[PDB]
Amino acid sequence: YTRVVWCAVGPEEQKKCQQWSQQSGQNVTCATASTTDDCIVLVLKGEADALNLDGGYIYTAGKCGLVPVLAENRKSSKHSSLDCVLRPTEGYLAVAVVKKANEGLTWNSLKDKKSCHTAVDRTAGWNIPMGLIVNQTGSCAFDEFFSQSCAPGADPKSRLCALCAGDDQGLDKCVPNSKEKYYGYTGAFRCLAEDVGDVAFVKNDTVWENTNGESTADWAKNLKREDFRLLCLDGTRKPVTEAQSCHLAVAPNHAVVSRSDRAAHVEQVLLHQQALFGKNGKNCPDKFCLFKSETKNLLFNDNTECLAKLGGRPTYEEYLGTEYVTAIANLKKCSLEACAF
Ligand SMILES: *[C@@H]1O[C@H](CO)[C@@H](O[C@@H]2O[C@H](CO)[C@@H](O[C@H]3O[C@H](CO)[C@@H](O[C@@H]4O[C@H](CO)[C@@H](O)[C@H](O)[C@@H]4O)[C@H](O)[C@@H]3O)[C@H](O)[C@H]2NC(C)=O)[C@H](O)[C@H]1NC(C)=O
Ligand SMILES: *[C@@H]1O[C@H](CO)[C@@H](O[C@@H]2O[C@H](CO)[C@@H](O[C@@H]3O[C@H](CO)[C@@H](O)[C@H](O)[C@@H]3O)[C@H](O)[C@H]2NC(C)=O)[C@H](O)[C@H]1NC(C)=O
Ligand SMILES: *[C@@H]1O[C@H](CO)[C@@H](O)[C@H](O)[C@H]1NC(C)=O
Ligand SMILES: CC(=O)Nc1ccc(O)cc1
Ligand SMILES: [Fe+3]
Ligand SMILES: [Zn+2]
Ligand SMILES: [Zn+2]
Repeated sequence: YTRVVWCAVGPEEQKKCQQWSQQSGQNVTCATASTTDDCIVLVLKGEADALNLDGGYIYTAGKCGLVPVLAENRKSSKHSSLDCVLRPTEGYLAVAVVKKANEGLTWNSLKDKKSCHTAVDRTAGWNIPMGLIVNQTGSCAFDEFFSQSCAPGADPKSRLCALCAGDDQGLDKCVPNSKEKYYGYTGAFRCLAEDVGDVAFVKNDTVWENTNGESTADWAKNLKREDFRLLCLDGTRKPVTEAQSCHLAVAPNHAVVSRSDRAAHVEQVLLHQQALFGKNGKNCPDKFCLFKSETKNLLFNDNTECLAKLGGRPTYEEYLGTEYVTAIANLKKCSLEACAF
């Protein structure tokens, strides 16, 4: 009851959950699956209680009757006086990033280039940019737009998985979990930085956290913000400082989801868990920090200040917004009330 089973996606999230489990006195416990979808099925079955999902997955989960419980809240400084847990969520910016040196690459010349995506079905990495691209070409053949990609979760023998590298020994190529080298926000940005792809579809924060010494990871130590450009929809290129005027969309924050009938209890445990291991928590940075994992974004994004309560006890459609929800429905016509599982 006052015991929550968290669902970890892959081995590194499993290991981070184990630590949290150990530290919480097993007030929190762990289940592991190989993909986010499998984790969603565990929650549906009642074998896991919760996990923190990107908005594209919140849409999947929502059709299956899962609900948003609490949202990631970022360190942005309006609503000055208001406590993090009560502060409204601001959303993040979906951007398309390229190298400066790749001159004359703009939004209007992306066809046949090489792309890096966080994973199939994700907001900044997939739903937004592909939604736009299908919209613009009036075609559903989005698997033939780019010449090669790393899009975790696509068919390992498609050109959408050609740029993916798998793990330390080349296994698990293109799995939508952190064993894939180029998975997630930092994986997709690394794919661009290493010059495997021509463009990466990530969020604004990813560029900042992995350049100018902010990272220290070996592939990122020498990366410089000036060496990157954002692609705007008007066909221009701007410095990464112009994200407010050069983005593809504003995305709803990642949120914790649970089965409706478990929402209340998952909420109370987690609010208590962040008091202990959150940003200014009793036991962070002393014993354990929930929101840290050295730019790996394990379980939660590394930039999370706190998990915030959601205004208007919203449904999943209200949490995602009509704008975004219609964008997804239209894109999914290419592959009605439903639930995939
Ligand atoms: C696009 O994304 C980036 C990354 O999230 C946004 O840039 C961030 O803006 C924040 C304000 O909204 C900055 O907040 C504070 O960060 C720290 C807090 O201690 C302050 O000093 C920092 O010290 C740490 C050392 O650990 C460094 O990481 C920082 O470089 C900095 O020196 C800082 O003065 C500030 O009060 C945050 O620094 C900043 N992130 C970075 C890495 O520069 C950006 O706003 C966003 N833009 C849009 C359009 O949304
Ligand atoms: C790709 O193109 C599709 C088809 O045009 C886009 O879908 C459309 O998106 C707009 C923008 O939100 C919707 O407009 C809304 O119309 C409803 C009326 O049903 C109204 O209540 C709102 O005030 C708003 O004007 C529109 O409904 C929707 N069209 C439909 C029904 O399919 C889609 O947004 C495009 N994809 C991307 C990523 O932009
Ligand atoms: C877990 O058990 C109870 C229930 O909330 C609580 O009082 C206790 O502080 C928790 N312990 C930890 C370490 O989370
Ligand atoms: C469209 C949109 O983001 N709506 C929304 C976001 C957060 C929330 O707590 C309630 C509603
Ligand atoms: Fe996301
Ligand atoms: Zn905008
Ligand atoms: Zn409502």
